[PDB]
Amino acid sequence: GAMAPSYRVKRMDIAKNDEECVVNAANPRGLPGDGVCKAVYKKWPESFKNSATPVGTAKTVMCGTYPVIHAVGPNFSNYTESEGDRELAAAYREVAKEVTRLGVNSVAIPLLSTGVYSGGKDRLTQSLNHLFTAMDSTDADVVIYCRDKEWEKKISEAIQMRT
Ligand SMILES: [Cl-]
Ligand SMILES: [Cl-]
Ligand SMILES: [Cl-]
Repeated sequence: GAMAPSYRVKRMDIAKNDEECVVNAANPRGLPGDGVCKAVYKKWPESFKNSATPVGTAKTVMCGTYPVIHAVGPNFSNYTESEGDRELAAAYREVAKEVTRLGVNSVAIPLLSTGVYSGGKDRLTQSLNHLFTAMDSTDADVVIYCRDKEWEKKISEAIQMRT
């Protein structure tokens, strides 16, 4: 476990993370994809061997000894708001199980379903709150990765408001 488990946010490419494992914002088919998924494919391509897994699940594949947790959020283009919200919660719960099983002291994590799976809506708060519900019972240091300057400020504010 971490000595004083924390949340932090950084605005940079998650493929350059300083944590003991990474969460990929994967597609269900284990394809290279776009955005976070394509950065993860370039950095850890070996982790895409048999990485396909259903929506609402996470599947870990090692790249050497470095764990890549492939977490499949719902595409809100296809899911109803109700069923998508349930699957997005479930994906983060499966991430927390994997992080616990691996015994890591730190994890790098993107906001699932906030990019091309957002169905054209701002889901910062929805996705971050499901991240917190799952990860609050874990003792890993959690480092959230984002790319937008305004999102960095809002995630930082949300972390600080609980402390
Ligand atoms: Cl960067
Ligand atoms: Cl996405
Ligand atoms: Cl972002």
